[PDB]
Amino acid sequence: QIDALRTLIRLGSLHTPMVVRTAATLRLVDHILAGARTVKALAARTDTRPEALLRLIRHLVAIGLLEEDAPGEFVPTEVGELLADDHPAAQRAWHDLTQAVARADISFTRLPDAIRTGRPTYESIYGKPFYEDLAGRPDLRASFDSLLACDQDVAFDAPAAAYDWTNVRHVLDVGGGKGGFAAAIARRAPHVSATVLEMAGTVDTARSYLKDEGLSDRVDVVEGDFFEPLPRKADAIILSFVLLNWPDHDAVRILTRCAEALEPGGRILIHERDDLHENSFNEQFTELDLRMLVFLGGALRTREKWDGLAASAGLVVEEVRQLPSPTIPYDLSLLVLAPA
Amino acid sequence: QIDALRTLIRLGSLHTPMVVRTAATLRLVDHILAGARTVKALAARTDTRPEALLRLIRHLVAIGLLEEDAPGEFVPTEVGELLADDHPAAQRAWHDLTQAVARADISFTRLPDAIRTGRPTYESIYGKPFYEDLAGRPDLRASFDSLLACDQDVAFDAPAAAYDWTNVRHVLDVGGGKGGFAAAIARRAPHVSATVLEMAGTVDTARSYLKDEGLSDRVDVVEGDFFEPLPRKADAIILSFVLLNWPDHDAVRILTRCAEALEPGGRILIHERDDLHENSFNEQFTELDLRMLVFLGGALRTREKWDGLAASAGLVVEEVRQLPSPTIPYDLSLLVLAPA
Ligand SMILES: CC[C@@]1(O)C[C@H](O[C@H]2C[C@H](N(C)C)[C@H](O)[C@H](C)O2)c2c(O)c3c(c(O)c2[C@H]1C(=O)OC)C(=O)c1cccc(OC)c1C3=O
Ligand SMILES: CC[C@@]1(O)C[C@H](O[C@H]2C[C@H](N(C)C)[C@H](O)[C@H](C)O2)c2c(O)c3c(c(O)c2[C@H]1C(=O)OC)C(=O)c1cccc(OC)c1C3=O
Ligand SMILES: Nc1ncnc2c1ncn2[C@@H]1O[C@H](CSCC[C@H](N)C(=O)O)[C@@H](O)[C@H]1O
Ligand SMILES: Nc1ncnc2c1ncn2[C@@H]1O[C@H](CSCC[C@H](N)C(=O)O)[C@@H](O)[C@H]1O
Repeated sequence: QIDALRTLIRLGSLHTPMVVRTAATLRLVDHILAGARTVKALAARTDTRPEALLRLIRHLVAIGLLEEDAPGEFVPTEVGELLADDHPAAQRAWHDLTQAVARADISFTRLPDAIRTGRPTYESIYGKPFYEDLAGRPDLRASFDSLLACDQDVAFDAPAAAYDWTNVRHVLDVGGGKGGFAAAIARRAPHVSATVLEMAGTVDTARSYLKDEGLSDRVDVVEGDFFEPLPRKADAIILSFVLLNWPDHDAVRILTRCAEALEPGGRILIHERDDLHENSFNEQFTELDLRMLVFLGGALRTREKWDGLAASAGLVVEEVRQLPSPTIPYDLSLLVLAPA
Repeated sequence: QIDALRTLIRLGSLHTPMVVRTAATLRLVDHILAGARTVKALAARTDTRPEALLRLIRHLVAIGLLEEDAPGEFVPTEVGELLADDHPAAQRAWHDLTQAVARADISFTRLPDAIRTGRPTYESIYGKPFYEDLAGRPDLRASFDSLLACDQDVAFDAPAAAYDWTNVRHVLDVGGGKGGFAAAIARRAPHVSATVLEMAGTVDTARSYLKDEGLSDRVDVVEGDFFEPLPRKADAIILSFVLLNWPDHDAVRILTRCAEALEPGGRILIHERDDLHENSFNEQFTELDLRMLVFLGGALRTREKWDGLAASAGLVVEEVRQLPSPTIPYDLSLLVLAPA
């Protein structure tokens, strides 16, 4: 009972997540690595009260993010080194309360309302629904876009590699972020052209990324709203981390728009995370699924529920593969859907 | 690489403790033990959306508070069982967001502001400082008092048993809550009289506990302000979980009020969690210490800091006894201070 009780207190504790997040937000690990080892030197770098900073560091040592090397000198463990801003998993940014995702997590403080009503909680804190908030704040939009694309150059290699492109001439990436998926497809399949459809602000950052990668002649970027008719037909339409943002009714409206723009013999590729229901009681499914509830009113769906959504949009799930992230301990799902 | 990343993401996660706290708030484990094992029966008992509730339950399973046995039927594990309302540790009530402490913990969402300023963040969220907020909400005043005295009949036995009451005729328990400590001393040392000094609301609940226990004529309760001169003198003056509510300058003011109210040969007893600084880098010390920062601008003090604080009030630390805790695994100490 002693071990059970401390297991519960730990899982229940709010100060630990918040200590990690403030350390990230304060750039503590970066500052230690640049030579500020002592509490007083870190206090000066972060403009904090030395005694308050010492109390925060005390907890960071307790939970294994920092350790003492010499008297009053602290140093990141291997876990703490992950908060270095140049680390490829970009966990410092992802835990930064000033950036879009960690800021969105304050939504979890009203979790009971979400479970009670099934509605997102984000608006009640920040005054606008998620995407209107990002649109009314271009600096948060930019942050959000860079977080989801922190991984861009490798995150889409695997799903692109899992799909055969022989029967594809044009690709439409609906809600395609900074153009990473489209880029990965282009590099792997020289005969394919692509169009990325996105919202304002994001479109310019997608163009600029594609120009940097030397793919502007092969990948086009267009501003648009994916609830309206899509501007182009395609042999392959990608919905990567889109459908999970939306409740069922809207997710079907999106799938239906995609189905309607499908060229004969076409397919849509859903890239996000699913599970068979019996295998869904795990931390990777729930962590993202609950973010979707509270940020947006969206959801991860089970393999079984995907049969239902697919059918309501005039589609069938042809096959589901699961694929590992190259950056982070997380599996993704690639679902290929065919017209009925 | 893989394991460091997953360790970091777990530690950084806000959704887990909020999931625990809303399960506690919804009385989920109680409803299960009373016969409601399905999401359907639980959603009806808790007035939540079935589909949203299933998603909460899915995470309660992944982190190991619940498991399925029969198809669609859930039961608490060894760890989930601790959220039963009548469990001795009372962890359900301590994680209930309608009760004072878990409500107060939302203050951790602004931990960066607390590290910068050394000041509480509670008022920035709820509109008044901690004790002024309780003073205007009898709802929270009462739940706070019951949380702190959830252990009332045993928590003060050890420290009461640990002090020598032979030369003590009167005891002043400054900020004594419901009067538990005073009662345990009365029982153990029948020759003693005691006075509990407390705030409005708490004074009624202290008299009512002492009357039910039959000790009205041996322990009287006084409404008062321990920053003002204390209403009486005494041979032992108790500060049990008081000084930690206050920054150095206020704690010295209180210690000095106590020193002025001492009779010749009298001692003041501080009942509180402490630690040698070199041993303070542990989860027991930081969890309570950061709560005091963020709720109240208070602090746990180390053994070394206690010497400085006592000296500022014209006192020395004459001895410290270590105390085993008979409810939750959480070491405490009884410090005995005399005039220097
Ligand atoms: C720690 C796990 C994860 O990183 C997983 C996933 O991120 C995946 C896919 C990203 N991508 C391409 C969008 C990126 O490759 C990242 C490294 O892994 C992901 C993730 O994909 C998203 C979020 C995450 O937190 C995460 C992270 C998570 O679940 O932490 C609890 C969002 O918060 C989020 C918020 C609002 C809208 C969103 O949809 C576009 C997302 C979102 O897609
Ligand atoms: C989980 C461990 C603990 O409960 C330990 C401690 O409580 C101790 C002493 C209590 N007592 C004698 C008054 C009681 O017996 C409790 C069961 O254990 C304690 C604790 O003592 C307090 C708090 C805790 O969370 C805890 C707990 C904790 O560290 O959670 C992270 C407060 O939040 C708190 C808030 C505002 C004012 C406060 O003081 C008047 C407290 C406080 O004293
Ligand atoms: N009505 C709408 N029309 C077009 N895009 C929308 C939209 N609502 C949201 N989106 C977009 O869809 C995206 C989801 S997130 C980025 C997903 C990206 N394909 C990736 O996997 O990394 C956002 O970039 C956002 O701009
Ligand atoms: N100005 C003041 N005057 C008298 N009591 C105060 C006070 N400000 C706060 N307090 C109190 O001191 C108590 C701290 S809680 C500790 C209660 C008890 N000694 C125990 O060990 O459980 C609270 O109950 C609160 O009412």
